[PDB]
Amino acid sequence: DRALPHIGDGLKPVQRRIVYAMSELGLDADAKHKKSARTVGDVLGKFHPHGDSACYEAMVLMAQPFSYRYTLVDGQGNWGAPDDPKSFAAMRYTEARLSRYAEVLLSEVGQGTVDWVPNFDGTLQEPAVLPARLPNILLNGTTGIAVGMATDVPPHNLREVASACVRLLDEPKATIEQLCEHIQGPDYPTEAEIVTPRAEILKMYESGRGSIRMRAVYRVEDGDIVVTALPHQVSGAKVLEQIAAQMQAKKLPMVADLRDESDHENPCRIVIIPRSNRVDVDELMQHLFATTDLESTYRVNVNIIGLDGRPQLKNLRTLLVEWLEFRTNTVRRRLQHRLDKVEKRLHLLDGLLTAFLNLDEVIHIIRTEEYPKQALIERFELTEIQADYILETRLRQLARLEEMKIRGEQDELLKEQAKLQALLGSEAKLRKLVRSELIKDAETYGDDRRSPIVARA
Amino acid sequence: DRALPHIGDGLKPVQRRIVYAMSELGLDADAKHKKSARTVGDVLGKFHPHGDSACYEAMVLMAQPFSYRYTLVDGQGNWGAPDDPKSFAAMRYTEARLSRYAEVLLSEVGQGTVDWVPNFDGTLQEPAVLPARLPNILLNGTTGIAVGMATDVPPHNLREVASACVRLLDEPKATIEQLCEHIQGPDYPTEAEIVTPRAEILKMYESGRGSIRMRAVYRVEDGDIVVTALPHQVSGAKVLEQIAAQMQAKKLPMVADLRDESDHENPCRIVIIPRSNRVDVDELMQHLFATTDLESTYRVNVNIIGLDGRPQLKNLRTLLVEWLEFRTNTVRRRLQHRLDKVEKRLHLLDGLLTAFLNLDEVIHIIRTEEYPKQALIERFELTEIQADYILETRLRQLARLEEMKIRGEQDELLKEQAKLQALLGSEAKLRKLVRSELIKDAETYGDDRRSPIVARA
Ligand SMILES: [Cl-]
Ligand SMILES: [Cl-]
Ligand code: NA
Ligand code: NA
Repeated sequence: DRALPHIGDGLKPVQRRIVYAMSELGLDADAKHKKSARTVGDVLGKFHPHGDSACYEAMVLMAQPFSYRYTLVDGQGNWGAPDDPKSFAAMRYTEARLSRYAEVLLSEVGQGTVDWVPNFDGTLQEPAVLPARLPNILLNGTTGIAVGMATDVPPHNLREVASACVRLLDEPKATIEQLCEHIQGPDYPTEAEIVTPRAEILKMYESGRGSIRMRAVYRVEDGDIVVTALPHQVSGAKVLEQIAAQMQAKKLPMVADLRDESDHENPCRIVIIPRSNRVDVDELMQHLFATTDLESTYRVNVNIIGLDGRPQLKNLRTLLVEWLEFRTNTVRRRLQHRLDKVEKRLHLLDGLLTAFLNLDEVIHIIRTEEYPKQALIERFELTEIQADYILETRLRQLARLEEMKIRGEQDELLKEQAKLQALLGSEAKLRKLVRSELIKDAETYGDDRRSPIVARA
Repeated sequence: DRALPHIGDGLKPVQRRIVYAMSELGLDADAKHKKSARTVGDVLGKFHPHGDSACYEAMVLMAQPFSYRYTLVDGQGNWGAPDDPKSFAAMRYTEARLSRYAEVLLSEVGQGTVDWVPNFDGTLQEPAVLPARLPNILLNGTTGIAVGMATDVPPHNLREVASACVRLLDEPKATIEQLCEHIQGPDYPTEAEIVTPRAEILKMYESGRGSIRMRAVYRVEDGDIVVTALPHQVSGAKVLEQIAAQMQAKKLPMVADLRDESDHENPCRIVIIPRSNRVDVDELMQHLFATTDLESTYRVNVNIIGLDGRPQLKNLRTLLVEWLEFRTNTVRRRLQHRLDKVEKRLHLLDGLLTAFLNLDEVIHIIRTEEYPKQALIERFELTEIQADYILETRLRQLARLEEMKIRGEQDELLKEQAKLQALLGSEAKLRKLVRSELIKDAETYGDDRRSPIVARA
């Protein structure tokens, strides 16, 4: 009974339901925050009918910027703090709406891009996989208490991953090293350094399995060592217990005192005070990195669910080539979906035009005929769909009808129709559209690398 | 932090929210059952944002016919059994819709009868008190684990209570004894007998405080004593433990064996097997009634919340006179509400008629005027409301307009308007309407007395 993330949008059922539930409640990034309970209530009633705690815990995690590399929920109130991600207030107090980044997963939902599946009682439908515009699987990875999970995917930089996709679109046979010219490695939500060598980072992407080793970043100010950023999910308080324990065992005669000076706005500020300005700082820290959580490791095992529905230990190339296949399939359905709405709209205008051109008579037929609909159909050779649309027309909407506005919209649609057939008519034109959107989206939603990679940056 | 029932509809906030939530989800008695979770989810998200357990427990209680004298929820699945009302399945399995009786509390909700109050976060509104058509306060009383509660009101027969209301409407000064010519006493959901004397039942209604003593009903078949109905909320299994314990203490040499033969359809069937057909049955049972739960007592303390918002220990007369005041106020607003919709409708027809009588010109003005709305207003002396309604008219709706249908509906409404002004114009005409509805409603939703009162029936 373990959940594995889907390559498509990088989500597990728990997560997918919370976000879908929220976009259905209209809680997008432009909406006003609504009490968390409202969202939990919907998820509980419509999608996962077990409990308020299971759901809300996964939801709080999405709103924590130190848990998710790209948050999916924008939260107001107490949504926990860095050293204890469990100190979140009850759901009756916190308020939530979706993230701006959430748009990456949801903007294309109503455009025939999703495979709908019945919910738990068959009364509503839910998305099987969200139409992600960027590979959230690598961007956010597997977030939360990682010791329980078998599958581990670290987070990545959105812009680096997007550039690697561009590369595959241009050079379909680009090897993994070539993809690593753009993707430096993982990118965690912390200024801490990844010290794994480039050669090992490369093998991890070739294999799908490996290890990442991060290291806290420090500076010196007034002779005191100040750690400004810790490895991912490392408790600053736990680090102090560890150093303090060594002080008790007479292993740190060079350490005088420790102080946790992190405040509201400054999340990490652990001060290690040396016995004197004659203490070798770099020698001390090397020891602390080897003996405390100031240097911690992370597992990698990209065993995820693919488009064929079965799991696979996927290396970076295998994963991105497959994600691009998912993305192009998605964009193809988005265009097909639109083309259908354009063609239904052209059919209505073709009917509406005829009605406008014979409007005097149309209004006469409507006011003086036992069967008005069936009379217009026989007279002006209209389909039933055209006839209904004419009869649904209100008198205020009848006032605004102008022959040129009808032919003007009819022109726009005929050319938008030509554009869509050209895009669906060749793989080459899709590819450029996908490439074009990967680049805009990267500009819109992307950010600078946070965790530096010592082996490169 | 204790909840007291409101005289108006006899509900506490917990209860009121669950039913309102359910009628808002469209789960009335004509709708299809929907998974209990859906309802719990709404209550949790919109009205009481604490938990799935608190809400669902109160909800299960409403669906149990052996807990509520008049159930408010019709449930499918395992909604617990008589000897253990806690053996209900999880909310992801059970299904629920409202009761037929629920109509008594909800049919008048959308008719300006309720005082709306903001919900917990000020985003929606909830009813302060439901517009009950019958005094649910006495009909259902205070249901659930009564040891925790300070306020206790036993259930009553709907038809008996309705007749007492009629009596107060006819004889406003009718004394409590006179009200007791109709209300025999409490009426629990069990065939068991109430053995409290009539004189004490009378003092309890005069006081608002007292005690009810019920007794299990039995018959003899093939020499074995068969208890067919137990006092309210008495566990058949607990009774057997009690008798068995006496057998261990050598107090029942006349008792040979005990058997719980209750099945799916037969809720109570406890067989006490005497040592021989020579055992005095009535002498044995008298002893068991005095020494076991086969005869149990119930407290009464009608300390409820009145229309003035403050609590009061209310005797039967005080309570019913006040409930009738609530009922007439409710019906008065229901009529006022309707009268307003009739008058708005007459205003639209007055405008629609003029438009039909000058339709050739109206359609011309609509097709050839820079400002159509503002032109009709100046031409035919129409209010803005009338003008909008004309312009909203669809072409299919324009085909069905016939001068006689407009004047025909205009006649009906002018006479319905006259009826409503006559009812609101005197207390005497309201009273008869209230009386008339109390009687129909009693016929529709009422049933025979279940718990016989030995002192009378
Ligand atoms: Cl796992
Ligand atoms: Cl109480
Ligand atoms: Na792990
Ligand atoms: Na009590």
